[PDB]
Amino acid sequence: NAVVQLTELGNGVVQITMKDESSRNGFSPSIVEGLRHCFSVVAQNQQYKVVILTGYGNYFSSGASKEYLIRKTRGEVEVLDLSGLILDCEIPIIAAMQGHSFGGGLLLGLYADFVVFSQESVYATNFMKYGFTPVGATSLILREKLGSELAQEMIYTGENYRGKELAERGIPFPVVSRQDVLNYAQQLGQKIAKSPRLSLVALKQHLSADIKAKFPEAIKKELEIHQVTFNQPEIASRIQQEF
Amino acid sequence: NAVVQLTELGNGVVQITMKDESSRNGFSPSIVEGLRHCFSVVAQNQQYKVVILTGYGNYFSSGASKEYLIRKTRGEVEVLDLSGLILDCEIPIIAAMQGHSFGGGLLLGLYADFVVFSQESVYATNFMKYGFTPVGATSLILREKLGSELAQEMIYTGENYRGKELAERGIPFPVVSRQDVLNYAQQLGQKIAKSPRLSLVALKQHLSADIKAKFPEAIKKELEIHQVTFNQPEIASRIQQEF
Amino acid sequence: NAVVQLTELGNGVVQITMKDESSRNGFSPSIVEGLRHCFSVVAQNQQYKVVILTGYGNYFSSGASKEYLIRKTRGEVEVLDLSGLILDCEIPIIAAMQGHSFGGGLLLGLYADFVVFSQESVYATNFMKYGFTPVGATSLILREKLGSELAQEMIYTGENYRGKELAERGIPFPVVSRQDVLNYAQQLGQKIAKSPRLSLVALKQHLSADIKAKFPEAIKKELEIHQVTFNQPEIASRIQQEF
Repeated sequence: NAVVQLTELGNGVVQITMKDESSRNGFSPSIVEGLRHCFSVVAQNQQYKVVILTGYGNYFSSGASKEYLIRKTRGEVEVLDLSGLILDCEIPIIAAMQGHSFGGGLLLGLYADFVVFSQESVYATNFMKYGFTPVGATSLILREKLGSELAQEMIYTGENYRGKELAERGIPFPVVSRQDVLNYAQQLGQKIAKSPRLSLVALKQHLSADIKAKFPEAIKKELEIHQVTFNQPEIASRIQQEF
Repeated sequence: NAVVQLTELGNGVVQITMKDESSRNGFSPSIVEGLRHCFSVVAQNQQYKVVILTGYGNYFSSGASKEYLIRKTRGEVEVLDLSGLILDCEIPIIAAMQGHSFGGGLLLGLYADFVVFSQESVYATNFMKYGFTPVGATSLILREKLGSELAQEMIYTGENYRGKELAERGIPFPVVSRQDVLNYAQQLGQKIAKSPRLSLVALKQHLSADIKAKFPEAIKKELEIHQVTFNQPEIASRIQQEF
Repeated sequence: NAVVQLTELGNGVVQITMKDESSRNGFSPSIVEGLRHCFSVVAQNQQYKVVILTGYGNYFSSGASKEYLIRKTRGEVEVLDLSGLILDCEIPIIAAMQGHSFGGGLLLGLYADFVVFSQESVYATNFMKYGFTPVGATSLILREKLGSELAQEMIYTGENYRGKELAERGIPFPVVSRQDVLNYAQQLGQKIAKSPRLSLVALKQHLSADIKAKFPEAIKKELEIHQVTFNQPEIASRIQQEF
């Protein structure tokens, strides 16, 4: 079966589940194509009103693979950007992050309208751990959703934070036990799905307008800086040591 | 006596109390005219430095009446907007929300410079409960004052939140026992009233400038979307069932 | 010895310590010249990656002296502005506020990229206590870093808040025991210093861009209002009574 599956939960709530065990829900060709396909099925089905995006087991999304980053050091690829994919969805998305989220994987979840974290799992914007600056409008999104101070610490350090540590820090999102994350997202989705679809779509467009306006320039600015900081002598070795 | 009364608390602190029991401090002609009158008396009395706006009993403001909304479905009225009224006041306002606040009633309080919530009372931006989008620059104000995440949940769900639940959620305002709300507002007003009036007025103008700049466009945008989402087939029936 | 001293902590982390006991780390000529000198030494040493700015004993910075304010009432001076000095530093700064911070002294710390507060010490933007409006882009910075609601209360009241009270209020920064403040800042500095300097500088420039864009107009606007509110009949007497 496909590594990304769409299921119906009732009342217009649907669940898109990522299960690429081989990459631990990394940004693999299978995951990218599966997400694109599942979101296209959603766009086509006018009865759907809320999407819950979730992972499998211990992983929500581990983002770009270390093998991919190494390939990048030899200038062999370009930078993947899934923002368009998620941001194009016209109905509300809840990211039920029941497992770990790293790098673009944390951003993937934070692109959503609502986010649920697991107490026991680990979250990081770890670009700076490898020694280079973020991509994907990380600072725009993280500052908007997490608050400027938490965003800044996470981005500068690149460190791994448990959900429980983030909660203690005053993150504005629910942080619950791993076994409760998806259930929490589902209950919230059902509350939201009580509204007419037309109203949900209109409201989401209204609420997203300010960030969407700022997004293309943010992505561009971060890419330009990333190209400079990634292409420095010591980066290849730093990436080697994170294996 | 008038349903809206102004009393002096000393040192330039005044209290405007809404007590329209018949409408439960809804946006009745009596409440609108009483607020306009009390704020005009305030504008004229240069010795006043801080206004505390409060309700009576279990209600701060229940906003627009369900009978009014039904009338609206038959296109019989226009949309009331009290923002100009509150935002024109040149001295600081503290909304002592000792009781429930719904819809425009919660916005009325959130237009103020400082807000105090009751632990036991219920608060909602419930437009989406009836199935249509907000008016009154709800998303501008709620996102600015409550933070984007709480604002988003409240707006999308339209649900009733107890003050205690909001406090647990990390709302940036004081949430205290119902019997302590007005006393808390009064003590804060007295602290603020220690400054010269000229300084209070100058500071308030400075601090309010950014939001006031964004307000006319926000009100307009929300009205346009509200007109579309309100005038859909199923709305009349949804309103009927909220009685 | 000089009242402002730079020491190396290892791995590119340096500490700038203010110790003007005579003024309690006020904005004295010695402190201003010492800060300028220590930041110039930092700018010149490309091996440095993080600055920790701290005070001595019970004081981080007491800001402008009351004797200076009195001199100002007779129109005898101009307004000191250390923002340029701190904001010009191209590497990340952590303000380890182990002691009290007042007025410009609190702003001095809040200009930094990261801030650590002491539980037992007192913090105030106390301009309004003397009866006039702030300078130094206080409302821009405080609203951005502390959140709009806490910022507003602090600015309007001008009152002294213990670190513990701020923590209870949900300030987005660490608040720890006085004896732990500098150690906490040092550990954070060491985490940040793991990144290449080029990346730290590029990231800081990116993250600071939005506020830096708004800063010159904010400083100007606040100065203009301050000139009006400071030069009112009763201010001299209010300043006299704060001695």
